[PDB]
Amino acid sequence: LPFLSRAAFARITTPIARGLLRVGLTPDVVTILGTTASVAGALTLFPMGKLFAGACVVWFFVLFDMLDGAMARERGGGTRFGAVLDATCDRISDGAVFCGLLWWIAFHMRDRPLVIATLICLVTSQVISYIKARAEASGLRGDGGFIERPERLIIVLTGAGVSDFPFVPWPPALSVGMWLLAVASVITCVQRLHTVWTSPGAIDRMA
Amino acid sequence: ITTPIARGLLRVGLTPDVVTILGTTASVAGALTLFPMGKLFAGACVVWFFVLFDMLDGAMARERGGGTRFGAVLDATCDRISDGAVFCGLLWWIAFHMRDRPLVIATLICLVTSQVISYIKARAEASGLRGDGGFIERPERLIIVLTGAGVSDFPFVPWPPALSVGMWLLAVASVITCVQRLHTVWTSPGAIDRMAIPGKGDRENLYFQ
Ligand SMILES: CCCCCCCC/C=C\CCCCCCCC(=O)OC[C@H](O)CO
Ligand SMILES: CCCCCCCC/C=C\CCCCCCCC(=O)OC[C@H](O)CO
Ligand SMILES: CCCCCCCC/C=C\CCCCCCCC(=O)OC[C@H](O)CO
Ligand SMILES: CCCCCCCCCCCCCCCCCCCC
Ligand SMILES: CCCCCCCCCCCCCCCCCCCC
Ligand SMILES: [Mn+2]
Ligand SMILES: [Mn+2]
Ligand SMILES: [Mn+2]
Ligand SMILES: [Mn+2]
Ligand SMILES: [Mn+2]
Ligand SMILES: [Mn+2]
Ligand SMILES: [Mn+2]
Repeated sequence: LPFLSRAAFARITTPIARGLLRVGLTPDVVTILGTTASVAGALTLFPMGKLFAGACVVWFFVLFDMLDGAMARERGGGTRFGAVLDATCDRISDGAVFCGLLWWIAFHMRDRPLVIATLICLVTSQVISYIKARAEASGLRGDGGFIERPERLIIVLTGAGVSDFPFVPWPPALSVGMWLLAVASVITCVQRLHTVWTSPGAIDRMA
Repeated sequence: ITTPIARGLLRVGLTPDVVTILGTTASVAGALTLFPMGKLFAGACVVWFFVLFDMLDGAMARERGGGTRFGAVLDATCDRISDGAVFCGLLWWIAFHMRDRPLVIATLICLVTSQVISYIKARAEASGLRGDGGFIERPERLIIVLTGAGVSDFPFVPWPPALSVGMWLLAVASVITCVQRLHTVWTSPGAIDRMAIPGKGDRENLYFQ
């Protein structure tokens, strides 16, 4: 496995989770703390141009995201509230990532098309997840997309981080990552709506 | 009022879902063309017009013997996109043509919370819980932001501060609403019943609530 991957991190979530339980933390409190730290990092570092440090901080709390489930597993189970909270917190965290980067791009760069791309990523990031939740609320399916949420985050965070990379930065990488993610995200939206359409019971007329 | 319009659109060969998509595309085009140019009154009228137009898909579905679950999901998703475009369009004017960086922050809070408020409800329902209620739903959201924007640019007698009053009011009310709806999730029947967490992945050790 890649050394910074979630699959790698899953090899040490059990001792971490046991430690956090021992200290009296719960899964849901950990979800909130990690989300708050992630938002703080994105909204502090990105608007300052510290894109490599921000990307590292955000990626850490993508890994940290995995602790609430590991903790709940050690405690005998999770809850539906915990699942809703995790998902909701992920929406907020993603929103802060794009808002932080947006602040840097809008006010400290000269790339207005890139602002547009960042806004597309921001809105599609929410909508991609909304389609799936809203579909399931109606008893339909709404997943889909060639590229999953963690990998979508990898695209933009890699672009940001390389653009600000220590010693040997490649500034174009931020724009490359954002436009690639914008295109991928728009497509993912259409693909997910197609999954809704092909779900059992999706097009029966009622009432 | 709606029935004759709906029947006419059905005779054209339009369906509820096509009307949803068209109304949303027009609303998005209005917000993203008129708000970035500072035509906030015109943009607000265009957006409100297509809000009223979004009610026609339901009137049409009635005339057709009923709507579909897919149509409901599509309509709700389109509503998110339309709300996104409203705040993006205004953001562009505020960010690049005003000197009010705090207002940019308020606008971004509105942008994100407009999505998250709806998301909490849908995601709660996807788990058999509830996430409804709260101060800000879409009608209150649009009234506040579009009234502030329209008044700020009103013909003859504008009141420029209205844009900022509306955005800050909506920002604060929308954060509160997110907290309210998550409490509603928590109090929902079954929300904290313990559930077995099966491992996901090829190794069945990826654990998620
Ligand atoms: C020197 C250490 C950094 C070297 C690496 C380039 C750094 C790019 C900049 C910031 C990292 C933010 C993104 C980190 C993404 C890692 C994603 C990954 O490892 O892939 C596994 C994933 O869980 C499934 O694909
Ligand atoms: C024209 C002034 C309108 C300002 C409306 C603020 C109050 C609105 C009501 C409740 C929100 C209270 C929270 C206020 C937090 C905002 C503080 C701020 O920074 O105000 C700067 C403003 O953008 C300058 O137009
Ligand atoms: C309860 C859920 C709500 C949580 C929603 C949070 C998501 C982030 C949204 C808006 C903040 C975006 C702020 C962008 C960063 C601004 C940094 C900055 O430099 O501020 C400039 C200063 O005001 C100079 O006047
Ligand atoms: C002068 C330039 C004006 C730019 C206006 C701001 C552009 C914001 C771009 C994001 C638009 C938000 C709506 C996204 C629509 C995505 C549709 C998803 C497909 C289902
Ligand atoms: C520097 C910016 C810091 C912003 C903090 C962002 C906070 C994100 C986490 C929000 C999580 C919502 C928690 C509310 C839970 C409500 C449950 C009540 C029922 C008991
Ligand atoms: Mn988690
Ligand atoms: Mn998560
Ligand atoms: Mn998830
Ligand atoms: Mn996910
Ligand atoms: Mn409608
Ligand atoms: Mn609608
Ligand atoms: Mn509602």
